[PDB]
Order: sequence, then C-alpha cells, then structure tokens
Amino acid sequence: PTVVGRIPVLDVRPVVQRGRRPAKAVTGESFEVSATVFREGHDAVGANVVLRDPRGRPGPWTPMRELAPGTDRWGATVTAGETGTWSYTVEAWGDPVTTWRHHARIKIPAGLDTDLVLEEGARLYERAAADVPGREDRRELLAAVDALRDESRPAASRLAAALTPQVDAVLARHPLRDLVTSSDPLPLLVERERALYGAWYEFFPRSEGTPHTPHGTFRTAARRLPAIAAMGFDVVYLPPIHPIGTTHRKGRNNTLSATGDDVGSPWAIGSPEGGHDSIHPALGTLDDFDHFVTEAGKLGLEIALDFALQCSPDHPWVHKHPEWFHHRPDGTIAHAENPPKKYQDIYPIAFDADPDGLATETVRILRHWMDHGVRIFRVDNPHTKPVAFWERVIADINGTDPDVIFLAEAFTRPAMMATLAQIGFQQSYTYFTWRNTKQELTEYLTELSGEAASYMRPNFFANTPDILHAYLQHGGRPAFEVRAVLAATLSPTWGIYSGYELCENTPLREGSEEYLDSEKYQLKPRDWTRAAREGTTIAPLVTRLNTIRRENPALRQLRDLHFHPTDKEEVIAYSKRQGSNTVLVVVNLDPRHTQEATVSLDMPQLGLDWHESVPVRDELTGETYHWGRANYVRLEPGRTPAHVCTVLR
Amino acid sequence: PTVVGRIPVLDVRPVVQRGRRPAKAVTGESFEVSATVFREGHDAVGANVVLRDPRGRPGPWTPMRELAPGTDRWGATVTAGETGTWSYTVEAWGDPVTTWRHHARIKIPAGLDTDLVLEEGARLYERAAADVPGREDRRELLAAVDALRDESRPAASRLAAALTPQVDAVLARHPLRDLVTSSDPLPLLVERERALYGAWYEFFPRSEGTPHTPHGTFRTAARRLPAIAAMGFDVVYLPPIHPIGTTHRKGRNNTLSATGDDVGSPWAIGSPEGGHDSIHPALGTLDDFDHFVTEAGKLGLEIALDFALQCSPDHPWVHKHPEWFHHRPDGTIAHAENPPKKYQDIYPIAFDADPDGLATETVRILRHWMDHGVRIFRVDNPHTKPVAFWERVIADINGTDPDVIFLAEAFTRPAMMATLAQIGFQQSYTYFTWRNTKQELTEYLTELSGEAASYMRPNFFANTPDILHAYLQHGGRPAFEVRAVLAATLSPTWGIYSGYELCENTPLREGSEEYLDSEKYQLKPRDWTRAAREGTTIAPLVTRLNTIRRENPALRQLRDLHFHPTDKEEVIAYSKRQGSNTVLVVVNLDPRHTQEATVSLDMPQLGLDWHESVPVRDELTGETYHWGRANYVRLEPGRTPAHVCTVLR
Ligand SMILES: OCC1=C[C@H](NC2CCCCC2)[C@H](O)[C@@H](O)[C@@H]1O[C@H]1O[C@H](CO)[C@@H](O)[C@H](O)[C@H]1O
Ligand SMILES: OCC1=C[C@H](NC2CCCCC2)[C@H](O)[C@@H](O)[C@@H]1O[C@H]1O[C@H](CO)[C@@H](O)[C@H](O)[C@H]1O
Repeated sequence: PTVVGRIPVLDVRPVVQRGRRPAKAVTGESFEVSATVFREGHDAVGANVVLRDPRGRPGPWTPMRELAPGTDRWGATVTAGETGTWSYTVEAWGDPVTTWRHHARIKIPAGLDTDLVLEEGARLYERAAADVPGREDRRELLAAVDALRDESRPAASRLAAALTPQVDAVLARHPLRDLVTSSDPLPLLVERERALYGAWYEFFPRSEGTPHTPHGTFRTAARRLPAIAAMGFDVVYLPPIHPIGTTHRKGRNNTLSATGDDVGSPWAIGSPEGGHDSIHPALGTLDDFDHFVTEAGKLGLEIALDFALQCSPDHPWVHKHPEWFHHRPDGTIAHAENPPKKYQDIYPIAFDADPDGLATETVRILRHWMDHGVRIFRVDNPHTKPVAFWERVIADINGTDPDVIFLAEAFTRPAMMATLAQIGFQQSYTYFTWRNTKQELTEYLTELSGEAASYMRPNFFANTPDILHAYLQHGGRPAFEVRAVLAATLSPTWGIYSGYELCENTPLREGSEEYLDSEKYQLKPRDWTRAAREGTTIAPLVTRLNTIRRENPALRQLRDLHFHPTDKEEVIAYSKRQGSNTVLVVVNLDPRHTQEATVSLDMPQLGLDWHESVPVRDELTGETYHWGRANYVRLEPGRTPAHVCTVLR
Repeated sequence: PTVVGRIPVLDVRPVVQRGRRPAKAVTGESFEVSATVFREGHDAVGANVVLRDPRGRPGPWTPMRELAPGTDRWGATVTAGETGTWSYTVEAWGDPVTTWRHHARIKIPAGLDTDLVLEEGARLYERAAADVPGREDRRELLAAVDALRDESRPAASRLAAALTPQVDAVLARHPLRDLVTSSDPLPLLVERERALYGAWYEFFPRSEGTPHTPHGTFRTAARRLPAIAAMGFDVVYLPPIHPIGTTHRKGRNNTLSATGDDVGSPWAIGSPEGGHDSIHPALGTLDDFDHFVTEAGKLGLEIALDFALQCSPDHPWVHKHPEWFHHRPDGTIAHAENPPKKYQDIYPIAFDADPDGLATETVRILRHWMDHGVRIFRVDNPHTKPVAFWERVIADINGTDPDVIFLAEAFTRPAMMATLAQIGFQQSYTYFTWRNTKQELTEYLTELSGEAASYMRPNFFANTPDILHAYLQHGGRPAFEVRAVLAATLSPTWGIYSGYELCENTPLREGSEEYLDSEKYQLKPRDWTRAAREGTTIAPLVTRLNTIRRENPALRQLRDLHFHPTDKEEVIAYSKRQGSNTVLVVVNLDPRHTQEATVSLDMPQLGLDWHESVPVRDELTGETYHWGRANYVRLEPGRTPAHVCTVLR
C-alpha cells in the first residue's frame, strides 16, 4: 500500500496546516491549484485540477501546465461558485499523444522505423477516438488514423495528417489519459463575496450629535449614513455601542482620571445599565439601533459591530461571573495591557476556569446582534484571547450562520496573525500602515497575495483610531491621497476611520502614532458641510476610487497582482487582472516632491507582446494615454498622486 | 473539537510529505526537532520534545528554546538510539514560574506590590510542590515557600529564597507546566550507522585477472581487497556480476558492434547462462562469490551489489516474460535510451502489464543475494522505473530485513531525486561532481545538510565510470586531491571509482565526461604495485583521509556543518562538529595556482568567544597551529591542497 501513486502527484497546494483546515475562497474568485507532477522515464505527463462543489459535482476540465521549465511544478486556475465546503484533487497521467507526436517529429524525417511509428500513431489515435463522444469529433480522429495508415502516401504526408489543428481540436477537448493518478481531496471553504471584497468606513455615532444634545444617538448618527454611502462604502464599522464603565474611566487624551462629562472609551464595556447585549443609553434604545440598521441597509450599507471580549469593572459580569477573571491574592484584577500601552479602565477575560461559560455567552451575545441584522463583526484584539477559543466560536456561529464575517484586529507577531486567519477569521488587519516605501509595499503585498491568500484576506485600513502613521503626519493631504490610492487598489478590502477624509493628522506627541484629542476619549464633532463646501476633504477622491473598484473586477480580487519596475525609488507601479479587465496603477510615494520616472512595463504580464501600444484610461482624470513597454510619467503631489488606468478593448 | 490546542503547537518539523512518510536518522545521529509555539497574551511559554523509541519508552526531558527572538519558532536537539521506527511529539505549556520570576525581578526592587508579588510566588512554588512526589524535594520548594511568605525577613531576602540555584535544580527537574498541549505524533525511522557513514570503493572484478587469464575471477579479484581495506574503505561496490548478453554487445570505447572477445558492458545483464540470480561464468561460481564475500568481510569490508532492473536481448525474461517489456507493433523491443545517450545493448523493463510479477521476482532476486551476505544494493538508474515500484520493493525487503541499505543512482531533476529518497532509498547519489566552485559547493551543501537531511543521505562519489568531470580533466592530480578532501569531509559517506587514486583523467573527447577506454567496455588492467613505488597514486592521502574520518566523529555526521568566510573566491572553509569534536577544513579549489587568504572564523559557530585562541592540528601534515578569529593561510597545489584540522581542548 504505497504513499506515491502510479504517476507521482505530490504537495498539492494550496494547503492549510497539512490539510486539516480549509483553504479559503469566495464566490467568483480565481486562484491557482498546483502540484509537483512527474514520472519515471522520459515520456510526457499531463495534469488537471478537479474542483468539487459541496454536493460532489465536478467542475470543467481544467488542465495544468508546467509553471517554469525543469521544475515539474504544475498549475491551473480554478474558480469557486456557490458558497460552501468544496474539495479539490489534482489528477496526473501519462500523455501518450504528446509523447508520440514528439518522437514522430524526429524519427519520421530521419527515416527511422517510419512503418512502426506510424502504426503506433494509428493504433493510439484510434484509442483516443474510443472516448471522444461526438460523432464529428470521432470521425475526425478516425480519419487521421486512416491517413496514418495510408501506405500510398509518403510517410511525411501520413504523419502530417495526425497533426492538423482539427486533430488538436478534438484532442484538446477529449484528451487520451494514461495511468490516471489522483491526489487526496483537499478542503476549500467558499464564502460570500463580502469576505474578500468591500470598502469599510469606521465612525463613532456619539460624535454625530446636535448643538443642543452633543452626544450623538443612533437617530442622529443614522443621518451620517448617506454621506458614507455616497462615498461608495459597503460596510460601516461601529466601535462598541454598549454602556461604558465609570470606574477608572479615562478622560480626554488618555488621561487616567475622567471629569464630570468626559465620555470614556467605548471599549470600557459594561456598567449597571447592561453589558455587551445592551445599548449605551446615550445612543438610544434597541429600536434606535434597528432604525439605524434599517437606514443603513436601505442605503446599501452593512453594519459591522465591534466585539471586545473584555469588561470595565462595572460590567455585570464582574460579580455575576467572577470566574471569568483572574484575581490576584488580594482579589484585585490587573487592568489589561497590550504593552507598552495600559488599559486601566478594563479587565481582561480569563479563560481557563469556565471556558464553556465564555463560549456559550459569546455566541449568545453574537446571536443577539445577529438577530438584529449584524452579519459582520470586527473582533477587537483577538490575540489576547486563546486561539482555540476563536476557532470554537467561529465554528459555532458559522455552522448555523455561514455568512457571518469575522475580522481579526491582530497587530502582533506573524505567527498569531496567520494562525488566527487559519482557524476561522474571514479577514485580517495587516501591517499595511507600517509599509510605506516601494520596497516595504512590494514585499508585503508579494506575501499577502502569495501563499498567505489561501488562508488570509487582508483589510487595508489606512488609519484606525490608534494608528496615525508618521507618513500621514508629515505628508499632509498628499499623503492621505496616496495611501487611499494604495489601499483601495492593492487590496479588495480597504477602509478609513472618519476624519481621514479631512486629513486629520495631528499626533498626540511627536514619535507617537496616537491622535491628538483622540475620538476615543471625547466626542469629535466635525463640520462635514464646511469641509465639503471648501474642498478640504478628499471625499471626492475616496468616492471615485470606490467607483473604480465597482466598475473593475480586477480590483475586486487579491491574488492576481504583479509589480512593474520603475527607475525611481519613489514611484511604484503594478497591475491586477480579472478576465478581460486589466487595471494598471502608478503611484508617487513622495508626498512632498514631484517625481518623474520611466515605468518599464512587463508587457507579457498584461497579456501583450513586448512592442504593443496600450490604450489606457486614467480613471481618476478620465484622460486617455497610449503606452508601451516604456512610459514617461510625471506625478505632481497635490495635483495627481497616481494614475489608475484600465486598459481599453 | 478544535484543531489548535490550548497552547498552540504548529508545523512541527522535520516532516516528510505531510507526515505520510518517516523522517530519517541513524543510530547515534543528532538532529533538531522544531515547532512554532506561542500563546495569547504576554506570559511565557515553554516547550519540550518527547521522543519515543519503538516500544514507546519516552526519552529524556528535552526542553526547547525560541530559535530567534520574535519568531515563535522553537527547537531542541534529539538523538536516536536503537534501530527501529520511532515517533516524536512537541509539548508546549504555559511557563508560570518563568513569568513570575520575571515580574519579581522588576517589581520587588522598585518596591511595587512586594507583598502581593511574593505571595503570588509562594502559592505557585506551592503548586510546583504538589507535583514533586519526593519527601525531600517537596520541603525544598516549601522552604522557598516559607521564606517567600516570611513576614519578618527583608523583601530582597524572601525573593532570594525562590531563586537559589538549589531551587532552580528541583524545578528544572520538575517544572511547573500549565495547560500542557501536545502535537500529534510524527514518525522517525532509525537505521544502522552505515546508512549515513561509510567510505565506498567501486571496482570491476574482471579487471583483476592474471597475465595468463586476463578476465579476472572472484578468486583473483579477492586478492585486491587487502589494498582496498587498507585504504580505509568500508563498502566495496561491484558492477553487475551476472552473465552479459551477446546480442548488440558494445565493443571497446562504447562502439556499437563488439569483436570476438570484447567483454561487453556488465549492465547488459542476461544470457542463456542465466540472469540476475546467476554469476558470470568468467567470474567463477556462486561459491567463488561466497569466498569473495567472506574474504571481504575478514578485512572489514561490506559488499554492495549493483541492481539493474533491465535485460540484454538474450536474457531469459525476453521470452519467459514478454509482458515485462514494451513492444512495438512488430513485436520488437526498442532499445533503452537515456537521451542523448543510447544503450543499444539493453531493453528497458516495462511495468504496467505484470507489476506484481516484477515485484515478486525483484524481491526474490534481492533476497537471493541477501542470503549470500549482500546487505547493500546500489540501484542502477532507479528513475526509469516507477517511484511506487521502489517504494513497495524497499518496504517489502526492509519489512523482513530492516538493515538492507539501498543507494539510488538518480542523476536527474530534483523532484525525482527527492521523492526516491522519501519513498525509502537509504542513500542517494548527488550533484557533487557538478559543484566545483566555492559558491556551488556552499550552496549545495547548505541544501544537503539543511532540510534535505530529514529524508536524503548523500553518497559523495567523486567519480564514477560515467562521470570524469572536466575539473579533474584539466586540474590533473591536484584536482584529484582537492575533490577527495572535499568529498571525504563534506559528507559522512563518500566514494571513489577505482582508477581515481591513479588520477585517471583522460576523457573520451573534449567536452565529454566519459572515460577514454572505459572499463565499462574493456578489461582495464592496472599495475597497482608499480604505481605505489612510482608515487603516481594518491592512495596515501585517501588512506590518511579515511583515518581522519574514523578518529573524528564530526566527520561521521552530516547536519552540523558551517561555512566560514575567506577573502579569496578559490579558498573555501568550513567546520563540522559532533560533541567535543570539531574538525575545521580549509581547501584551495584552484588546482593550478598557489592561493593565500585570510580565513575569518565565525567564532561562535565553533563555540568560542571572538578573542579566544584556537589550538588546531593539521591532520594531513601533523603540524600544529594557534588560530584565532582571523587566520592567514597559504595552500600550494601539489604540496598542500588543504588544511584538515582538529581542534585540541
Ligand atoms: O480594547 C483595547 C483596544 C485594543 C486595540 N489594539 C491596538 C494595539 C496595537 C496598535 C493598534 C491597535 C486598540 O488599542 C483599541 O481598539 C482599544 O483601545 C482603546 O480602549 C481601551 C479600553 O477603554 C483604552 O484603555 C485605550 O487607551 C484605547 O485606545
Ligand atoms: O545502466 C544504464 C546506465 C546508466 C548509468 N547513469 C549515468 C548517465 C547519466 C550521467 C552519469 C550516470 C551509467 O551510465 C551506467 O551504470 C549505465 O550505462 C552502461 O550500460 C549500458 C547497458 O550495457 C551501455 O549501453 C552503456 O554504454 C554503459 O555505459
């Protein structure tokens, strides 16, 4: 009982944890299945990929090619359809027609064994014809058999008849396959399209108040949705919406002690008004939330709720479930840290005393918000909770509600970010904000779209309430434009935190990535109408970007991405493709200085010969340009951060 | 039911084919088991490797360490004992005592929480005490427990009682391990030492004849073994010893037609005088072979036989089992090709008509030679036979006779060479002869001793009857010296084909790696006594080298090898280590010109601080040197090809 089959087929990728967790995909996504495929001796091998939908049904005949000569690595692109658990195998086989055609091309003109090789071809095309099921496809192949056998013709003419394109036609359709060897099935999990594609917008409802009641409510915040929808966003992510604690409530600018009307951080979940299943009374009731969810849905927006599995000391859990916390010998509970940060206002959950209780409560809490229209959750700080916990929770929820998308806010070491993705988290936050040079971007994106894409889906938020990167601080408005062009086109999921559009870039101090006067500890009213009137918002650019994404399916995917070399360190170029769609992007990473460069396009990667002109259209400017293997660009920051171009039919 | 455990243990290496084939080792070989290990939050993890011999017995406590900061990859070295099928797991755990000690060294001198931190520690040394079952070890920790709780002692003095190395012992002996998580078992296959370590000598028995009878016999050839054993070799590899066919027998110098007395290629196995189970009658009988095998053993030599699963057209199989061959439509059998080489004198075995029959006969043939003392098989050209055939045959033979070593002569693409190693082949031929620059050699060895060492064991033949590399052609005798030093110290198994020691370097043509007047097609008599008197043999160095290997266990293993930088392309340097043994080698790859260089030793890789003296002894000259972090060397071709140095304590 051998491990290797008749024709070796080994290391079928994609693979997640040696095959005991599923590789990932979404409806309509293309990705490449691959395998090492070879045989003993010198004869030709073929390989093909077999996709199975969740019922057993196989996909189209999908043949593979050797991906680089002499490597015996083969690949083919396959595409997932209906959501569910799929499977895929690679089949390998002896390819006798390629083997024979190769030998007949040398032996027949050399006059070697011409009578034997031609009868070999007759017998073998006859065999190819026994499986071809079309009467026309059959009779075509069998004519070549007779032409091979016609001794009244020169051998060169008899052989020629087995290589006419009408024979390659019938043969490409129904190939003759010897010694068919299958790999073991590998699991694929196909999820709804939002798992991979979508633009996210984060805002605090409490900041969208009125002059007479400054603390916003769901009813006042619902009026901010039209602006957000108009910018072309699909998901609206809310920070925790529940009662905020008062004990050790932080004051403005992350000061330890609050004051009389300091609002405190929404992540300090819990107070005697309720816990994670309740609404913060200054936002309104559970019906105010439904109104919000409904108004969001009407505009085409999906609500994503923040799940922070933690408590403020006033959460009812603190006394209702003391065993969900770790108490020091004096009975106090150390406040949470994500060092060097201190979270004095909240308690970390301990998991080893009553793991069943936390599991049951977590899914109850989540099913509660599920019942009210929440189908997406931004999981706060998952890497401080056990990995097997999220695995079990995501399984419970998805076993009944497979459409529920979880996003992992895991800024941490590469191991944990990867593991959390592989155990269930549909999307992941990334290091995107700390990749700002051409080389950092190229490296990270080469990886995220490389092998990582079989278990991770990146959500490129260009800012969060906790990350005001120095690139944006020092670059001003042209920095905010470049980073949005970058996030919206390098990932099929990107996002911004409210105030990005207004280019809010004042840090708490220098060397800090915190915001001065951070929204986390204060209401942050913003004059959206003034900013729009005065043109001091890049909301126009954010909108056209999500427009480009919605008209260009190349931008709705991640794995098909290629960087093109340019002769300036500050100028990056790259293209993505989906079928006939080819988007092509050139960004000036200098926020401060005009750059000009030669972008030397890798023409075959766009599907073109080395010398062809390319009709492109700069979807930001609407202008049209004619490019070739080398192209002069000039990008003036403030005027034009980048060209975002579709190739024209 | 989750995939990930409480404390994650992930991607445990070494692994072969996702765990469906065993990793390899030999009795007494050291190698590193490694794993990705981490946890949620900021407390410490520990991990250990649990190696199990074939009855289950677990090995010594083997704790692991993070291999680089922030990588979450952990490793520990394990050592194999008895032959058999072993298994190994990694356990990971929360390390609460390491976390507390970390907090106690910071908080206690600052005077922060001293009464709580000290009580946290007492309660926890109390917990380590419930697992120590000895009456004495318990009170040891409990005295630290009582001193930690001692209200009337200085805080610095209470902490000290939990940190005495007298307590570090009883804890390293019985560690407090929380939430112990295991990986699933991985299989390890431990083979006898000769599979990894040993020197080979290949020669043709028929070339050791008498003046009156030029075709040697086993009885005359047995007389050549004293020279071979004395040269320090362990294995004697004989080309096929069976009847040679006459149909299409090749003549001298690989000419297509023989003459009246051309002996033919020994690989043209088979005639009506017998096939693979029979002895070539010009060699003597099966009793002469017994005599030869027995006389070889007396000298400390093991016989390795060539197994070539193929036939001359006069083999009895050609008519007894036509189905083991591939027939053209007229019933003839195309002669074997390995393009561009043509082997007109032999037919390849075809495997798809009667695979059980070929298997049964194959293991029948091998058990015959096993019955006559042959426990090693050099499998000729395995990559022209199906991979699964070798898997099933090697499993079968080793299933009854686990000591039988197979060596695969597969010079081909890397995929095939890897798979044959992974399916059973104890040793592999390598690309060694085509790696002659410092960068080629370093690249290849970094690969062979890196991850490849978990499934392949290299046999560094510096020449074969089929590979006289141009390096040896153009370099002459100093080239032959350099490659022997290189082969004998870079691999624990190396070999030479007889005539190497006489520096036979005359090729078929320019641009060929074939031998002129190949022993493959003609008796090649050699005046061994004359060459030694005339000093035209490098047998002294071969002998010196094999002695150095036998006194220095660093040269009897493969994986511990490290390259040291030198400032001349032509001077390579490296060291190997096995326990206290450190061999350090500096070779001049220039065969024609004296090279001088500064060898800049990587002192930690030798186990020293950058300022230490290193007493070495040049095992080739007997000279003694005091070396350091940087060393000037001068190597003259002809006089000194290399330093091969042992370190002294
Ligand atoms: O829940 C903690 C939490 C985790 C998130 N993780 C960071 C760490 C890596 C860099 C970027 C994200 C973010 O801090 C943010 O979502 C959140 O913190 C906020 O809430 C706390 C509770 O009130 C306050 O104590 C704290 O000051 C305030 O910032
Ligand atoms: O057995 C096949 C074969 C393969 C081995 N593989 C080589 C080829 C690639 C580069 C170096 C290793 C070696 O050639 C050698 O063992 C063998 O060849 C010999 O056997 C044939 C049958 O008698 C003769 O026709 C031929 O003249 C003679 O040389």
